[PDB]
Amino acid sequence: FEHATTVPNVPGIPYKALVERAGYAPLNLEITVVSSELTPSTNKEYVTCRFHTVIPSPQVKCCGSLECKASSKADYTCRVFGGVYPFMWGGAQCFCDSENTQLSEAYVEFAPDCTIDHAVALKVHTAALKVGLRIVYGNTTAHLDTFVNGVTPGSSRDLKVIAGPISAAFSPFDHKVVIRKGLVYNYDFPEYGAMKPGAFGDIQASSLDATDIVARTDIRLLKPSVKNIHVPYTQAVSGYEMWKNNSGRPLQETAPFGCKIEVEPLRASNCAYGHIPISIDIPDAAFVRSSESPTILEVSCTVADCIYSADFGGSLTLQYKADREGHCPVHSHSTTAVLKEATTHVTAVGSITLHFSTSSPQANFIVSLCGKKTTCNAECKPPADHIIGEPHKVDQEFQAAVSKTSWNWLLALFGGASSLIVVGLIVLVCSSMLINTRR
Amino acid sequence: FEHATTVPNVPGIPYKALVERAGYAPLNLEITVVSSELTPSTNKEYVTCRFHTVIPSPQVKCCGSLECKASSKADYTCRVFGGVYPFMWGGAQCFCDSENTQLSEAYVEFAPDCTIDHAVALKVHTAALKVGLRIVYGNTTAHLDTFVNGVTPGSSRDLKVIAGPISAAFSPFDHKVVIRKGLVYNYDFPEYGAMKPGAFGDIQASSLDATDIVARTDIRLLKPSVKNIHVPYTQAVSGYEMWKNNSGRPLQETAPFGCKIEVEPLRASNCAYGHIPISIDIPDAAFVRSSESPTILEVSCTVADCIYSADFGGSLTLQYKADREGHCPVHSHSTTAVLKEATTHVTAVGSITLHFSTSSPQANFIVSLCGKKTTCNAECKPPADHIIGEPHKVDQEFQAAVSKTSWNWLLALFGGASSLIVVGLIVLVCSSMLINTRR
Repeated sequence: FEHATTVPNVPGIPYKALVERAGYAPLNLEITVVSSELTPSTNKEYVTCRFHTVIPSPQVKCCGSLECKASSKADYTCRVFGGVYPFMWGGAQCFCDSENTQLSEAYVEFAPDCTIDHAVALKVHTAALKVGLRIVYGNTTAHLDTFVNGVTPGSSRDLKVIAGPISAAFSPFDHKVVIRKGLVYNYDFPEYGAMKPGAFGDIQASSLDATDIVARTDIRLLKPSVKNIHVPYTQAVSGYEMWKNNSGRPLQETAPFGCKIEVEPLRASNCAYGHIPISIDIPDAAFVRSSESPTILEVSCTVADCIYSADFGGSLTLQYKADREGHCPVHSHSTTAVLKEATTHVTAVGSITLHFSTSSPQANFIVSLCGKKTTCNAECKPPADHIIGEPHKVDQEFQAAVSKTSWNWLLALFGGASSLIVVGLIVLVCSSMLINTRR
Repeated sequence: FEHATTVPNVPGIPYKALVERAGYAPLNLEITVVSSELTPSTNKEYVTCRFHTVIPSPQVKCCGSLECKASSKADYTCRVFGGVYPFMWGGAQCFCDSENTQLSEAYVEFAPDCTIDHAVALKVHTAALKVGLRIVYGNTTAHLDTFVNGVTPGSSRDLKVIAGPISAAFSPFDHKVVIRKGLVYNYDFPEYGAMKPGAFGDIQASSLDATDIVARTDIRLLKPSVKNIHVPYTQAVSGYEMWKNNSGRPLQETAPFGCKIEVEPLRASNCAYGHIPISIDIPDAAFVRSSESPTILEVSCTVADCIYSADFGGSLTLQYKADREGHCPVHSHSTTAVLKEATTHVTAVGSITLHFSTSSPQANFIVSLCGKKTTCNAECKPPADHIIGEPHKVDQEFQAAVSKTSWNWLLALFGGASSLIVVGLIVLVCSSMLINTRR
């Protein structure tokens, strides 16, 4: 027996259903999304951090002439200066003081502490949703993990479940993401090679230990002026530090739909949105024919005080006549009414107290016990409490929250105009026909 | 001095231009796409190969009953059977002829040869193009590698180039790709976990040696039926072999635009399509004032026999009168004409014979020598050969790819009708005027 439902993607909130086989007793089913993991596919564009600007020791030709040779270091910069005549401790490191060419060399690398403090740039793609699910049918329960795509099945030893696709796809991540010490930022970054001094990614590499480090930090050498040997230079501030100062709040604190952004691997956990269509192939052994479970004769519903709060703020009683002691499942067949309990011991003759939650000001919902139904009609007051730390267990339906008094008044006011226009038309027709007869 | 051009993305075919700063002599710029690789953003989803069906040794509880457990191994399959009464070599392996419960266990792993003979399933997205470009300006030639996106720059010691964005976006790879031994296939494969037995991807894993292998080979065990011990079983045929047999042609032999597909990393080299905009800031040292380069007093053009084709089949002669001996650049500003030479020696007065190629039936193209123009008009016949092993160096237009004789005939036959209609309107107006005046 294959049963298909549309379970709301709301972790921690059970969904109750009643499989109603044609020739067998109905069986209870409860569906609990224990966990969900929306994980995208990531590729490491590069890793950036506070660059260490390393300046190799300057070299001086005595009074000959040096030349700048091209290298492959990150933002390699080299310059030639004329007569310098450097001083160290005696004060003359070079003879022939004129034409005293000096070479100034500088480049950048990764700082020693970058092994931990570093930002990884990623491009995220279409994200697949995986849900951990607990299903309990009748007396037997099972745990499983499935992929929400509509093709990937889940198998638990008798149970075959097909989940998905999601009704409305959503990915909190933009096209491009940055990861720093577990903090996620949806901040666009320059592409590989497209580097900008003073901005994020002002030093890029494929790995911390990778030797193909590429840098463009806008470093320029300056002519030395003091007698003592030293190479001056100027350089733009670390754009990584600038981004860190102006990083903004991480995605953990601004991801919509209230869900935890985790790393290693990048993913979003317990993240409620839309619905999942799930089809379960219940094993035939679970069912039992209606001749075994007692079938009640007649049942009546008396609704107690009801409040359409976010919790089980309603109660009712079911008075039943039956043939034998049993364990009937109890269900609510309305979309704006849920029940705390799914099954109950049932005697031959008696009554049972039940609890329920709703969201409309009116209750007009169908309860059912060992298959057979009964309407319950009631008026519910607004909830006394303003705020609860518990999510709403149902959703108010389109124009189903209109109370009986409001319905009566609105229908009366519209029907007044409707009656007025029809009597106007019949009066007009009567006058026209009267004139035609007496014309 | 920034000069912007639209270089056609065609490897091996030079693009020639003339930069004309107002107060300085013109300079010749040859721009040659030596190499160009388009690499997409890639991420490994899983690998697959022909499963090795590993079937552990059976166990018999010799006078009792066992229970099958559960494990996380790839496609863990286990079954329990009743009395078996197995034989080894002697004639007996259990007493208790009844109640000889047996356990059959089986699963799948990667075959030892899968370390090389395996397929990798990838998901690709928008691809950035990288161009290796040789630029010759004046008397200086330089080589560069850059990303054609309009922001990523390139620099060669005085040259400063910004290329992109590509005019037309194109990637020869569909959203899902497969790689096997360097052969690239544009195949749609099952998603991670969306595993169908008997087809490609029947086994998946994130790495060859990973222990978290997921597998679904549709393995079903049978009750042993012979006296001797064994574990009968049937299994779906390896879908990897089925895809190998029905792999079709690889993407190397189907990629359009003649794009050579290479692996490690996956990319397409020498992929000619569209045009790339390039802005080059030429160093000020190359330019020279007009007073130094010999300005030519005048020029006359005489075009010899020509055929519009890909090769340099057309020829012309320039009679030049000048004042000093120099090295003028020669250019064609027409879109449908290119020159073999870009810099030619010039004397006080003389003749120079040049070669050129075009694509129009008639050459109506303007040549320029040290900035001074000449509208070369000619009449090119269709070529002799049908097929050349050399690409066309000029695009085919519509406003110019029509013979002047056909232009004249078409215009005459279309203007005859216009003349007829205007004389018709004139005679109608004359008749109206005559009947109005004479009424």
